[PDB]
Amino acid sequence: CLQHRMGTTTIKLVAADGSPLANKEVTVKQTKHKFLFGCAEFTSVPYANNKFEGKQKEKIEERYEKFFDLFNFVTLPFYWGKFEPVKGKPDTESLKNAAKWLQTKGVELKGHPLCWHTETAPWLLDMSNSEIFSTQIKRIHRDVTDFKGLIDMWDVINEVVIMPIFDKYDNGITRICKDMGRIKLVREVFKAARESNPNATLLINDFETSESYDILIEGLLESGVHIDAIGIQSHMHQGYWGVEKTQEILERFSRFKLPIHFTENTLVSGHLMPPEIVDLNDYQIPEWPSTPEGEERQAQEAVTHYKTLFSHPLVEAITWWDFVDGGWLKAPSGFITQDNRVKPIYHALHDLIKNQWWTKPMDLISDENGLVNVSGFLGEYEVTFDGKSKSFCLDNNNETVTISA
Amino acid sequence: CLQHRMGTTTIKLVAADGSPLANKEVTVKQTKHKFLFGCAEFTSVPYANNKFEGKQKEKIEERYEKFFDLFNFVTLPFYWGKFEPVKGKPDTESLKNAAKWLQTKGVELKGHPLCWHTETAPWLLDMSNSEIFSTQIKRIHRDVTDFKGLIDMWDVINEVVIMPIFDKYDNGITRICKDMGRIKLVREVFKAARESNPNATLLINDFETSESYDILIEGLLESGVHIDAIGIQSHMHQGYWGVEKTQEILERFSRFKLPIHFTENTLVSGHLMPPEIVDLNDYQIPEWPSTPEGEERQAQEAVTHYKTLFSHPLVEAITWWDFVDGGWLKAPSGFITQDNRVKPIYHALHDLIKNQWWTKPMDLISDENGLVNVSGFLGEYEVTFDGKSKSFCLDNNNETVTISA
Repeated sequence: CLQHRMGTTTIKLVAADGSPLANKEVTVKQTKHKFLFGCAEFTSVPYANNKFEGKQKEKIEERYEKFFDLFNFVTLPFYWGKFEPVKGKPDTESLKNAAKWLQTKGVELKGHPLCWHTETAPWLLDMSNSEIFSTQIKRIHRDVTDFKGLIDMWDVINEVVIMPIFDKYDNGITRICKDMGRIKLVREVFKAARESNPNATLLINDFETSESYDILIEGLLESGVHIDAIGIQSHMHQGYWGVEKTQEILERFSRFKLPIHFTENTLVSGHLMPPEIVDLNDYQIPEWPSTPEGEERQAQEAVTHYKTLFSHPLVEAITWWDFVDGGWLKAPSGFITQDNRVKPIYHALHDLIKNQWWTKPMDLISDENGLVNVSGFLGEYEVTFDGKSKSFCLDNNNETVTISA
Repeated sequence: CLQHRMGTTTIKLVAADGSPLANKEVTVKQTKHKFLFGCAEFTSVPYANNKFEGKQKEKIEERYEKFFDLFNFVTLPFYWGKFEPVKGKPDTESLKNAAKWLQTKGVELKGHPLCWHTETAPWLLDMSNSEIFSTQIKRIHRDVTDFKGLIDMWDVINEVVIMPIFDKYDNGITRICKDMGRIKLVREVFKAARESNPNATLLINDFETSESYDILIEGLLESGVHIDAIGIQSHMHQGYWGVEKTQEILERFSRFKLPIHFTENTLVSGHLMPPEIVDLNDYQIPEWPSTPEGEERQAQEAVTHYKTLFSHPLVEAITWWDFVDGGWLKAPSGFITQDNRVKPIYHALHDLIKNQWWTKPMDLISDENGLVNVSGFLGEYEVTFDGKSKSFCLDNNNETVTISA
């Protein structure tokens, strides 16, 4: 029942002259998941730009050791307000340094978000709608082009269902979305991003899980917009959804036969957030501590959540939002506390991802033609023999990979 | 403030040879509204097919006198389950007789609904989705063609937001809508209806007033579907919306610059329906009496509702659902009781529509060229002189109408 997450490849071992390494004993092991187990990680920016020193840096590096032993995917911040507070002077270099550092850790990268009404550029409010739109399109061209080859996945536009009717504060993006409409805006931002990076994975993202989001997506697809993956947020501060609700959402959004990314996951290990709060940002409390029984609940619920999503074929990524407690809403939504205590949820998900869902080392022998069949979870593998180690991909297409001296 | 509801025309009075009737004293009066003040009227079917006799018929005719003194628009029933309970044997003649009778009363007609998951054809459940769709399209061709020239306005498809996720019972329309999607289905039913009647007014209708309906409409329009009017239901058994909520809905649906029809209006003159009930059809209570204070509330709320809608330029029709108490849900939702007592709401809306919103007789004299300028509410008028009476339209286009012997 996790067959769709697994595969078989044949590798061929040859000498330099093409002759088979026959009856050769080898060891094969998984080194990476193809499935994207991600986490937002915004500390990478100040870290990779040498903003920390001494024991604060050691404490942060301690957390990175745990982080990279679990995740293979990272969401990076591109909020226009933060990325370009001064018009014409983007923070390109800072995030290049962050992406290049993360790239040496061998994690996939996504940038988030290119277009959003929250934390957008404040100076937009001085421009006409015509100019705002023109500038948003140029922002996309610029940033997608500059990070091509380095960040090739994007949340292009975010929370489009509420975007035009957002009333918490005036912003440029609500203005243009109200002016030209959700569908025209989405079409143009996707067009612009594709123009700048033919190989980019382009997401639309939203927290809205009711029929307004699936109707929007149906309208976009029928109007010629090409979406590479549907992003669904999963901030469950007010209580875990449960399996049944999760599966109703998965089935309904699966009708499009597009990859589904669970883009932003939260379960808290303290008291739940009151259920009547609509916009989560309105819940501003001074302190929100983690509790022991809350940590047990968080761990159990997180396992059930990850299992439910991994079990669904069209799901292709699960991204946790806050790795450390006291992030967004100062919530205990992390796997690690601020004083670097590893919470039960880390042990639970580490066991799930790096043990239960991990193919164990295999001792194999090549046949007369130097062929070795490998079965396991889709991802990256190594074959070892003669003290040499060689990487290969284990994917769906049963094409034989040749490996030489 | 109701300028958009009014206009000016010049009429030219000429003898049979084209020579002007100069300095001719005439009387002009309004005979009809252009604005569609409608009411569903399903009794027309048994009435016009001679199903009533004696004093039941007299009692019904008594109500029709009041009905036609108020309304200029009628919604007729085309529920597929009722219209064609036996496959291949539609109830065409019955509704032809009803429409022809109503036509002699000079009221505009709309048929409702051509495609809907509720009270559809039960025998669809024996067919494949392919056949269901094929048959629904043929139903539309047939009925739109047969009633061309007689019924030229249609609720083509109804409650599309819930249609694919409707789970109260299995039906053929939910099946095909889930299969091919809301947008493809709507496109095809509108295409088919337009093919059968180029001059037809084609509505989509829904009770859903949240952003899921306006997002659906935006998707339809962007996918090339041409909608003549947006239908919004307004069944307020659980309490009048209020002006503020009504106006938020009007503004939001006005962005499409299409006519808006308020297709099904209900306010009750007894106790309100409990607010937590989602599906109104579930509220099946043995008795639901009208009260005096409830009738005062009903009248005042109905005036406020009609005023709010009439004041909004893009609104072009308001249709009450039940003219007589004890109709749908046996609710006191009518203007008249079952023992033919005229309720306050009738007197309130009659005064509003046929007095406050009615241009009073004008005594005018034509100039040397036989020209008479007429101002008033858009609609049909008569000019009278020499004991002769002549109809003309008062509309937006500044066109002089000539009137001869």
